[PDB]
Amino acid sequence: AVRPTKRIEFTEADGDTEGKSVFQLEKETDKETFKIRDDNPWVTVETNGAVRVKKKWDYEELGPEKTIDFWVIITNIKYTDNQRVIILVKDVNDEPPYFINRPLPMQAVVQLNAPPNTPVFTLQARDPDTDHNIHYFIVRDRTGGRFEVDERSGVVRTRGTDLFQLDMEYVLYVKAEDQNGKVDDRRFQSTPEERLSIVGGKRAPQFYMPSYEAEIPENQKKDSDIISIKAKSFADREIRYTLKAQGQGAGTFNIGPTSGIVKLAKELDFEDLRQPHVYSLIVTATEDSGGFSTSVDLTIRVT
Ligand SMILES: [Ca+2]
Ligand SMILES: [Ca+2]
Ligand SMILES: [Ca+2]
Ligand SMILES: [Zn+2]
Repeated sequence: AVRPTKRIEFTEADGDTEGKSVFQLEKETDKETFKIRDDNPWVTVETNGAVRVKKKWDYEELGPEKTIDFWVIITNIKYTDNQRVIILVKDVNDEPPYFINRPLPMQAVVQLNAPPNTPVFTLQARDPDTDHNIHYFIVRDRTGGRFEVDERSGVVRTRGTDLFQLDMEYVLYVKAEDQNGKVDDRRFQSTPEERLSIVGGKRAPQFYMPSYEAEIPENQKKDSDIISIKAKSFADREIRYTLKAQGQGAGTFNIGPTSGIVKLAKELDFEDLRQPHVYSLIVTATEDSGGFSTSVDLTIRVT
């Protein structure tokens, strides 16, 4: 038999303390013991009907309904009643913002004679709460006032009429704040401090990941697609992709020079001791509109 469902409201912050009791289910008789029907990540049920925080409540990790929804078995006349409990959980601003810029680290060029207020980069941050209010800031300026960032748009502009120097690195350290989420009476939730690299004139291409990793089983099909690798050109020149092995396994793999897709060019057999269980490869992105080239590591482990 079924008891009236218990429906109740809380902020995720009301569940900010492990083992804190948040409410108790009614007893029908005093002998009654309570057992949760299924282990729950968020709550424990005590034998007397008390409900406690298990893992700290987190609105961001709950599913679409944003509830902790569970059944409880109530044993004792000799009866075994069932009762459902639904805890509606309310969002509080409690998660820090993060940068969504890619690739990382943040990189850019600046033309040698950029007029003042030339837009050079756009900081882009998100924040997990429903209630965010993001502000962008330079925190370390190692450039002598050559750049500023718009507090709201994230746009990074040049200041001053002075020339910029070819192949010189202008470095800024930036961050975003969610000014709807305090840590104290002073400070707000923050991204990490990111280093923004601005080079005068031009610079080599950059990969979308600082290094690449793939794990495949030993029965992987020949010629099948393993992983996709992409580099960006700062002057939108054409990129040609190229691959090579550090030690063991030349020819085991190859890359489409335009797609940047890596395929398995040979059969894998763990019985064949000549074949390593870990491949160290180097992918190279060459600007084949003359000159600039960049490399990255590709590690492929086999199981
Ligand atoms: Ca949270
Ligand atoms: Ca939240
Ligand atoms: Ca936040
Ligand atoms: Zn939003």
